Amino acid sequence: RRWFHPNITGVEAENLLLTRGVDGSFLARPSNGDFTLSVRRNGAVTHIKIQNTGDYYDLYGGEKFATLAELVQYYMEHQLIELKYPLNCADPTSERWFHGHLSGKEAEKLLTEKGKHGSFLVRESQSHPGDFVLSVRTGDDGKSKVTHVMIRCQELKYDVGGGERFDSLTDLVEHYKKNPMVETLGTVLQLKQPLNTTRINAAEIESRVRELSKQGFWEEFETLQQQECKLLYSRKEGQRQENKNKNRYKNILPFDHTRVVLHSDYINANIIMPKSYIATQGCLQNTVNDFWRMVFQENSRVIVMTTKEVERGKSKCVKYWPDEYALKEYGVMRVRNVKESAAHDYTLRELKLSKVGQGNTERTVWQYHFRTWPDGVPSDPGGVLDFLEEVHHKQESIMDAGPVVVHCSAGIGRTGTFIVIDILIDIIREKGVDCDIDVPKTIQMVRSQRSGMVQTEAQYRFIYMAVQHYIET
Ligand SMILES: C[C@@H]1OCC2(CCN(c3nn4ccc(-c5cccc(Cl)c5Cl)c4c(=O)n3C)CC2)[C@H]1N
Repeated sequence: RRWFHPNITGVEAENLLLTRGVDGSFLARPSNGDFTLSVRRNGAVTHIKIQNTGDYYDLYGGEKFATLAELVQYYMEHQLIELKYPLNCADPTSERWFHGHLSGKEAEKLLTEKGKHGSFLVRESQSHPGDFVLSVRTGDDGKSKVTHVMIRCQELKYDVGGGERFDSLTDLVEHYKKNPMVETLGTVLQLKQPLNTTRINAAEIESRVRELSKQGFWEEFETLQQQECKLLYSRKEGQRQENKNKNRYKNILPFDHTRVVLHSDYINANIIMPKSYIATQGCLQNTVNDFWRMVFQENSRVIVMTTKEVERGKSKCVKYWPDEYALKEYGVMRVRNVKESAAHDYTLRELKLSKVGQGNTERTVWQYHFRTWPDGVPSDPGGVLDFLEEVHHKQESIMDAGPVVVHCSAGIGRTGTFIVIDILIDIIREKGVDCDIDVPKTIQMVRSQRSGMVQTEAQYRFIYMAVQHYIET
């Protein structure tokens, strides 16, 4: 994902494409959640705007995508003008192993307290300015050790004192991950995993929120984004001709290996397993019956709607339930709206779902429709937390209840935010504040089951704020 330049300006982008790029070279850069796709063509540099308010990436005049990597992969194969040569960035800021300003004793303390065999980091050198240090832990009292390797910078190239000279710290790390250094007496300096400094004890959430607010939220979030290229899983079923009109957006698709299979078998939906979840899109008129088939088949008893039916005049979640006290059939599924109850932040609809001709199949489905999410993110997490707390208790009170359905819009943004908050709060509810939480890792685990779960930095920070607020109360 080297084609994304985090700290690049617009003038710097045009200069990079014109001096170190050729026609068809491209890069992406932040703006502000506005983004810019700068492409070189016919000796010129055209700029294309990409907007993400929290639901999806919207390319001006293009299509809508779940991740910039999926956007770039799409146009490097299909419709825009020409994306041929990604211009790679040498900035290590977004790497999981780069820590820039970091003391050598603090780095030894980190690797000792939180590291394992093969855990490593790269930092700016304590003494010799402009150089870097690669600190790596190895071993299984005295059974393990921390080894430091000086990384010199000479003529914009990097080396470990001998051998190849690398154009960037990343090339050096990748090289020495595949060909690890061997010490004199046999010790192999294997670079297995970056040091996990994002996993924190739950009681220390407020301290970390203070550090990240000094921002640090941005640096951690774009480090999470840099790894999305590892989540380009297969999405073939949602591209077949018969399933194109079942997707709200043609290029926001469910991963084949986690999608819900209807027993046609397609719906834009994925099972999220950390209580499990079904993350899906807002209904279309032609998928309402498939939605209810899914709810019935998976034995789901709770539904979370993340958006209003309409926001800013645009349909975000098509109505798929009957009016209060009414009864309606959706294909072979029959649904009665038994009762609606109005809270401040949401509406609760008690629905009874059954298959036609089989009254024995009847079950109650509790529909929780959140309605006070702004047209960015909420400034107070209390409403969302109280909402999820009630949702969790309803789910826990129903024996053998299936996965919780969370949906609306494209089903990746607010949907991923609610689900990740619910996963994290679930750990603290059962195990108290004396437990480990890891917000980036939890999101990456969920993004490997549906594309682009959690869309924006504002949602990423809101997840932290929600977890902090829950732990305080
Ligand atoms: C400003 C410095 O540069 C960035 C910086 C590097 C260290 N760091 C960090 N950020 N981060 C974001 C997501 C993930 C992640 C975790 C588990 C699995 C996967 Cl797949 C991922 Cl992507 C990680 C991660 O592991 N670390 C260690 C904090 C931010 C700063 N020191």
